[PDB]
Amino acid sequence: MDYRIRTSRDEDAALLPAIERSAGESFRLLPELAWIADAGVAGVDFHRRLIERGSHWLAEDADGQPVGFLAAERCADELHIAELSIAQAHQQQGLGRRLLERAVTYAHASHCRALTLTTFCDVPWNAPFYARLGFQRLTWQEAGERLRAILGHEQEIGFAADSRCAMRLVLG
Ligand SMILES: CC(=O)SCCNC(=O)CCNC(=O)[C@H](O)C(C)(C)COP(=O)(O)OP(=O)(O)OC[C@H]1O[C@@H](n2cnc3c(N)ncnc32)[C@H](O)[C@@H]1OP(=O)(O)O
Ligand SMILES: [Cl-]
Ligand code: NA
Ligand code: NA
Ligand code: NA
Repeated sequence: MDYRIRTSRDEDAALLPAIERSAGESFRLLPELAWIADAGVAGVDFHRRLIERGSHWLAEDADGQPVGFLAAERCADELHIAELSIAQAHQQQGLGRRLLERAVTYAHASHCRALTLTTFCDVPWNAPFYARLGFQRLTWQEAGERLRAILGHEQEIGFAADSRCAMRLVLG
C-alpha cells in the first residue's frame, strides 16, 4: 500500500496522458465544470520536453507503475507548476502533497525564488488545498505578465475568468 516518488524518465512519458485523463474524472460531479473531464490533456512531446529539463516527477505504486505526476517548468527565476494529476484510483492517499513537496525541494536546490500555478478558486482540491501549503492568491496586477497571459488564454478555451486565479509560493 506504499508509493514512491521519483524523477520521470523518457520511457514514462507515453503513460502520462492516461493518468491526466483519469485524474480529470473527479470533475464529472461538479455540474459547472463537468466538461473538464473530457478536455484535452498534454501530449507526450510536452512531457518529454520537461523530463529533459529534469523538472518532472511521478508517483509509482508498489509494482513500479506510474499513478500520478507533477510537470514543472523553470521560467526566469520561478518554477511554474504546469500540471499535477493523480489517477482516480490513487487519489486521497497523500501523493499530491508528496509530489508538491518534491517540486519545492527542487525549486530550492535550483535557486528558484518562487513557485507559481493557475487553478480553480472554489474547487476544494485546487486553490484551498494549495493555500494551506502557503500558495497565495494573486490579484490581476500581482500576477505579472506571464501568468496574466495564461489566465487570458484560459478564458478563451472554456474557463470563466471569475472562477480562476494565479497563485505564488515565495521561498523566503
Ligand atoms: C496547477 C494544477 O495542476 S491545478 C490541477 C490539479 N489537478 C486536478 O485538479 C486534477 C484532479 N485532481 C487530482 O488529480 C488530485 O486530486 C490532486 C492532484 C489535486 C490532489 O492529489 P491527491 O493525491 O488526491 O491529494 P492528497 O491525497 O495529498 O490530498 C491533499 C489535500 O487535498 C484534499 N482533497 C483531495 N481530493 C479531494 C476531494 N475530492 N474533495 C475534497 N478534498 C480533497 C485532501 O483532503 C487533502 O487535504 P488535507 O491535507 O486537509 O487532508
Ligand atoms: Cl459546480
Ligand atoms: Na473523454
Ligand atoms: Na492539464
Ligand atoms: Na535565483
